[PDB]
Amino acid sequence: EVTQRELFEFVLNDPLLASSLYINIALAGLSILLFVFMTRGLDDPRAKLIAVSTILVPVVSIASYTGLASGLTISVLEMPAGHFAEGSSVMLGGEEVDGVVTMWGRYLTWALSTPMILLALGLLAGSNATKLFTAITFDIAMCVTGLAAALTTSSHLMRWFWYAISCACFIVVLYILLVEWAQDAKAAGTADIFSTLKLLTVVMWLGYPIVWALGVEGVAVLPVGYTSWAYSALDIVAKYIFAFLLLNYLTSNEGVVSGS
Amino acid sequence: EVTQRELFEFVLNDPLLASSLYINIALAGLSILLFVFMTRGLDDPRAKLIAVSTILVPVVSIASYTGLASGLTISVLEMPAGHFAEGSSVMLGGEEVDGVVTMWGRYLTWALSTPMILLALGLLAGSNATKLFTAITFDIAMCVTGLAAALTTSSHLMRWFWYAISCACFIVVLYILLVEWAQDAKAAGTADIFSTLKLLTVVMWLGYPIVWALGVEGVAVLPVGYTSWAYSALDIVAKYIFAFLLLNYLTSNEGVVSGS
Amino acid sequence: EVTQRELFEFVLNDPLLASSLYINIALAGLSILLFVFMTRGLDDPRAKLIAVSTILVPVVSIASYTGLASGLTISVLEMPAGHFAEGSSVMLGGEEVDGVVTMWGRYLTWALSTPMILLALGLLAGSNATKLFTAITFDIAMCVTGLAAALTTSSHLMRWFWYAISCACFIVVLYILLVEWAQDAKAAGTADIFSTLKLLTVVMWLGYPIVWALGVEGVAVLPVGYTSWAYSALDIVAKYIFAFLLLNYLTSNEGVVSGSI
Ligand SMILES: CCCCCCCCCO[C@@H]1O[C@H](CO)[C@@H](O)[C@H](O)[C@H]1O
Ligand SMILES: CCCCCCCCCO[C@@H]1O[C@H](CO)[C@@H](O)[C@H](O)[C@H]1O
Ligand SMILES: CCCCCCCCCO[C@@H]1O[C@H](CO)[C@@H](O)[C@H](O)[C@H]1O
Ligand SMILES: CCCCCCCCCO[C@@H]1O[C@H](CO)[C@@H](O)[C@H](O)[C@H]1O
Ligand SMILES: *C/C=C(C)/C=C/C=C(C)/C=C/C1=C(C)CCCC1(C)C
Ligand SMILES: *C/C=C(C)/C=C/C=C(C)/C=C/C1=C(C)CCCC1(C)C
Ligand SMILES: *C/C=C(C)/C=C/C=C(C)/C=C/C1=C(C)CCCC1(C)C
Repeated sequence: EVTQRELFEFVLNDPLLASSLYINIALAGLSILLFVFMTRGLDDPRAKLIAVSTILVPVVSIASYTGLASGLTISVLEMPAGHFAEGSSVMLGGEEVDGVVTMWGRYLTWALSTPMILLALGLLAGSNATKLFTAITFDIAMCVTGLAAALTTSSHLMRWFWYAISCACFIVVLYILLVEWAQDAKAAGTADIFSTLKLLTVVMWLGYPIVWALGVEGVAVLPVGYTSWAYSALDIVAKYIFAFLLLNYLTSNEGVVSGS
Repeated sequence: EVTQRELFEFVLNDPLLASSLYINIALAGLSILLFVFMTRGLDDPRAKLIAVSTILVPVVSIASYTGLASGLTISVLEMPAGHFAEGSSVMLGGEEVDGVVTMWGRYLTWALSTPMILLALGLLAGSNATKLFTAITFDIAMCVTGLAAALTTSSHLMRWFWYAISCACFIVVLYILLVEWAQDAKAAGTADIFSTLKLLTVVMWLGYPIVWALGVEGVAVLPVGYTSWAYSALDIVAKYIFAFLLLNYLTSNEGVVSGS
Repeated sequence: EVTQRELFEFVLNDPLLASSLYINIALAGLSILLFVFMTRGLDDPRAKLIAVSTILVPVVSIASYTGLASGLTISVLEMPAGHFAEGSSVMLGGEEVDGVVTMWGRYLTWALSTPMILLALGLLAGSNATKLFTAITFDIAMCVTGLAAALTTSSHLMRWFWYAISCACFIVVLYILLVEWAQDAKAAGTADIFSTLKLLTVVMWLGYPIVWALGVEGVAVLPVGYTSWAYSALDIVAKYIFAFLLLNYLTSNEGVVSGSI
């Protein structure tokens, strides 16, 4: 029975963990201010939709990272027989506790933020509703199944079956980004900025399942602290700079996206 | 350790607490039967959409209040060091239990009912998709971060940080109600009814973050039973009477709200 | 003190229970491959929306059934006084545990998939946004209040009160399916197929609250393993075959539903 307080103190006293988390909370807040200021000029409703959708990314990120830092969305789980992190221990409170400190809260960051990124990119590319619906539903399925994998402690094999379903959903999102929206952006007159954001999104997103497989959730070659910093670095690019690049464009081309 | 039945019994056997819960269950139930009856004559689809979104308010309310009354959405939390309610006891059942009875279920009632209130009001004001999206998203963020605040026990200051984040989201919603949709109602031809509903909402909505701060979750000047009734009083106005007013107007201005 | 592993193992070792779960994981997966293959030639965006909504049904189902088989969305609950399943035991890990193995994960399978079934049927019927919004919101309310009913252990009466609220939400869905969309399909040119799929849906959907009342969650004439197969059988028809029938039509009549999103 680990308390939220003990997990909160655990993040603290842990150099890599505390920094990877609190640094994103600060970068998330600064992004919001920068983005709100960068977009005060917008007037086109559609251009503003792309703007707000994008601003929600760091908004979800600051709130979600606070969920982790606070200890609210953190748990200690025991990995099943065969798992490379099975048998691990953690010092919480005044005793050694079996298990791994699991930052499941990240999956909430992803479930709520990724759809916004997709909504922004889809609108930017001039996507019809079918593709937006397809990309977003499967993106959500990808995040939720990823969370289920991280939460499964009954069977090592089951954790990886979850991982495989999540990857299949990932592929659907990738196909829309790489093939469908790439084409739609041409008709939208945003093919250039879309290619840039598209490349950045694909490379960064491909990084998450890699970190998962290598971190404590996977084969654990990366300690709980390094797994967290890997994710945090990826978020900075996939979220904060991605958002800046998109907004930097929008604010100079409000006329191009001003449609229906 | 505390069972659901023990919380269910705690609510009963306590006139204040129970009355603030079972009364809203009955009032909600009656409001549904009344709202459905009231709108049975509607024929326009857009008008019908506003009525259903409004009818969902008391639907979500009766379900959520049942969640609280049954003990399903209630928990016992120990406040952090420095919290005005630290070191409290409850006596769940017949044993003295440390902590405070936390009715976190109210937040779900809010995260699900407020978007419906906003959707109805936005449509009534002739709002475009951009503003509805902005209003609803930040509103949900408001409710979720508010829930996170109540559920945080690791730090006293963390709770207020959540509270601060939620207030920021609250201001975004308020701005759209007061400034944005105020102008939209004009062109939509519902400027006069929106005024009454706008005021009512902004005044009633301001009561929640105030009650929070004064109740057990906040500085704790109001006992658990008084906070409950404070919220229930607010729910009765911001939901039932507010919904009756909106519906009464809608049924009288179906033609106007339909557009063409 | 019941762990996810103990529940995972309880399912395994229980022939009825393991089969009701793993068979659907397999049929859901085969359904997805079959459905993606069937709809490969679609081009119209409205036709494709109907296809994706339908395909999402077995996608949700495979994930959620894995949730159940893994033990992630299963818990042990003790029924309230007067409940026909009160005082039951389950034997987990090694000792006897009071309560009933509660597969609440099924409600998540429902709350996420039923909306897709409705979206697909609504579009097939040429429904306007109002009825679609009304059908989907009350359907979700139906699934959520149902989950609350199963999760309620404090009062036997409260359990059935949640059940009644859920039924009322169900009546809204049924009304839209039987009265509203039945007429819209005529104007959409999809009466024949819609009426068929609507009827198949209504009959199967009616099966769920009946199983709930007869199963371990209700009067318990059906033990845990049997209530599970009752639900798994309903799912096979209401999801996999229903979706297969709907896609069979879609892929031979793209032009009829082509219209515009
Ligand atoms: C309109 C829906 C409102 C639901 C009202 C439910 C109230 C039922 C209370 O029942 C009683 O609860 C006590 C405490 O658990 C038991 O000791 C007692 O034996 C049982 O009879
Ligand atoms: C389609 C989804 C595929 C998942 C199939 C899950 C079945 C794997 C069961 O594994 C076995 O479970 C036993 C009891 O827990 C262990 O004693 C044993 O060592 C382990 O190997
Ligand atoms: C068409 C659906 C009909 C639903 C009928 C539900 C009735 C369930 C009543 O339960 C009983 O209520 C008593 C008084 O509250 C408790 O003392 C007792 O312990 C409890 O078991
Ligand atoms: C649609 C399905 C119909 C729901 C039927 C549920 C009613 C359950 C009745 O149970 C009985 O209630 C008595 C109190 O009233 C208890 O004294 C008795 O021990 C208990 O067995
Ligand atoms: C702000 C967060 C972003 C952009 C997150 C992106 C996350 C993914 C692309 C995650 C994908 C995963 C899989 C495909 C497999 C299983 C594990 C996950 C959840 C890490
Ligand atoms: C039916 C329910 C209604 C109209 C609820 C409204 C709720 C609010 C305006 C809540 C606001 C809050 C904050 C601004 C700060 C933190 C705590 C909350 C959640 C009480
Ligand atoms: C894929 C799943 C399907 C088609 C599920 C359908 C479920 C229902 C129609 C459930 C209805 C219920 C009630 C009306 C009352 C309370 C209990 C439920 C949840 C079983």
